[PDB]
Amino acid sequence: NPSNSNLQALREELCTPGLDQGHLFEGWPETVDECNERQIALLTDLYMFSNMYPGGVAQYIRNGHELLARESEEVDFAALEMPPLIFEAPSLHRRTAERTALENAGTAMLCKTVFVLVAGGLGERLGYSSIKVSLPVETATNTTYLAYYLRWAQRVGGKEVPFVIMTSDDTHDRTLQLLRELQLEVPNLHVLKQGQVFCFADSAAHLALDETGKLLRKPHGHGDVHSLIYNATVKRDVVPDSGDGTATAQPLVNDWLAAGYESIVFIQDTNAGATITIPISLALSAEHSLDMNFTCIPRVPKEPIGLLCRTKKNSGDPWLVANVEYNVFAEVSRALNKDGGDEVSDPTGFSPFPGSVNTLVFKLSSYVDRLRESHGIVPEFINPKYSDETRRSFKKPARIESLMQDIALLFSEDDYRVGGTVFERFSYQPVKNSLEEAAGLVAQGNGAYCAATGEAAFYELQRRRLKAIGLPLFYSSQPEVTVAKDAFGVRLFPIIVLDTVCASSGSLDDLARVFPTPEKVHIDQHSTLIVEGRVIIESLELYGALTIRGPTDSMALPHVVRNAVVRNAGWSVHAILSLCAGRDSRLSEVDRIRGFVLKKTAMAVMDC
Ligand SMILES: O=c1ccn([C@@H]2O[C@H](COP(=O)(O)OP(=O)(O)O[C@H]3O[C@H](CO)[C@@H](O)[C@H](O)[C@H]3O)[C@@H](O)[C@H]2O)c(=O)[nH]1
Repeated sequence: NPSNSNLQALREELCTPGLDQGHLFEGWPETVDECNERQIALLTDLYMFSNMYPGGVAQYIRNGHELLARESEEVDFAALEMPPLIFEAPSLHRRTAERTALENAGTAMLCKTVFVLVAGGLGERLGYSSIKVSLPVETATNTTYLAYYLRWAQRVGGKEVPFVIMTSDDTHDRTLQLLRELQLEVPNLHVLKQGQVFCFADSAAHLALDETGKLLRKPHGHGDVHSLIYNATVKRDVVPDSGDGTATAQPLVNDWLAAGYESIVFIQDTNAGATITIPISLALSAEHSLDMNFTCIPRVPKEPIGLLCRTKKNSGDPWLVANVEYNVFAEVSRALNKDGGDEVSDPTGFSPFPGSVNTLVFKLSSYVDRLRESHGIVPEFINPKYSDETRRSFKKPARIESLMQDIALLFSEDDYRVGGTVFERFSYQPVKNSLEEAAGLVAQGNGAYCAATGEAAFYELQRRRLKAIGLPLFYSSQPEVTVAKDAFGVRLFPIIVLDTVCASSGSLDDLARVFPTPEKVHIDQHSTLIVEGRVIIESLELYGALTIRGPTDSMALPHVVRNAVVRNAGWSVHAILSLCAGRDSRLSEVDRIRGFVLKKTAMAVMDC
């Protein structure tokens, strides 16, 4: 496609005033026909950047200039208030009539929901060299986040549930490898890889080169999903899929709407609470006719999560319900000395506005309308990392970024209802920080949000849900293992893990189908109970570790467990000692990032 004439034209265009990329061509011959392979390759990289970015490298440089201009200024909002449409979600551990009605409504709507997972990000910050969706949700069964999300979606929306995964050059191959290794067969899964974008060596938007004289590339952010969704097409067989000149053959959102789907949900890579959040949010979206629903928790003022606010950036601008990122809100709080009030905004211990968890719930029709109008394009930003305190020198080359929640900026208050649902903080269980960062954050009285806290929170969530339906679990709240040089402790036991065949959607009703007489099931605080397949447990006395396996098919007749008594050594947990020799280390980085290992000393199995 790119001829030598067009490559020379682009080179001349990029050397013009306002673009000033002549440093890319130092010592090069005048003509393209006289240039060698590495130069042709660099011009071709510049030329075909236009395929993945609107307007190509020249428009990328102009946008960079606009964004670095905007970033040099102190951000100001004309008006910043509580969103009009805020709704308080009921407790996930209380089986109230409202909770039952919302869970059942949400579970019904999950049959008509599209799921999107943003998994383009690296997790090297954790000390984990592999992809984040490969992390286990818990080490009792070692179920990956990828498997957890896909199996839950296929359980609530059938085998042919529409599922989208955004990948990157860093995660794509390994994501597909994991799908193969887990032997996960998802007929309507679409894996869309986001393209990296060029970087700016300086504040004048001069394109950066790497160590080998090639154009440095960096992620454009999780805002890439919408455009990736907008340009996505599908083709099957014996179906009316006309190849339009836009692309062959049919737009993917067209196939969704034609199939009868009514909602779309966006989730992130390492937050299991989404399976508890999504159904309630969906029900509340239907009850209050929300076009877009932000999943929110009460925010502590020192928290690396954004805040959902009603905003007007300029005095003439209309009201916009949108997310303000943590850094921007810190800068805004430092300013506005005479903003109106007596004392600092903290009368309850939490930020005035709720914290956005970035589990987004859209009405599919409204989402498609705004996606078609915007082509998936969302407002961009840039946030360079400077070396000196004031000197405008970049420590690392910078890149334009985007946020997938910023699509809310395309939703006018006149035509659309945009709101937020506030859940308990315990429902937000991400794995974002390493053990060192977690110890540092705990020293300041903040949330760890590490692998050990994520696994412990998963076990506690299962225990709280089961107690909500009357399972009499008596256990201590004292930690059983200290991690990160005795900085903080977590507890894991009792461990109770039910698979998607057993627990179905994970609703309280579905859990009550597994324990129809919960007063006759006595699980000791040190016990482990793994349940796989179609199992019903009527009566059980468990002192140790037990795996109950049932039929892998959901509609198969269930294995019923009555009057069972199991006693064995069961499992323990111990911390990873600093004095570990490291030779014959069966200790992987999965063990090392949580700071403990489970000893599976004994385990009973009931099959059939
Ligand atoms: O180019 C990118 C960058 C990120 N991600 C994914 O985006 C998600 C979130 O990235 P992460 O670095 O964990 O979070 P932030 O982008 O820093 O913060 C987001 O998530 C917070 C909740 O964890 C919210 O409070 C913020 O508003 C929201 O921007 C993860 O699943 C990443 O894999 C991509 O897929 N591609």
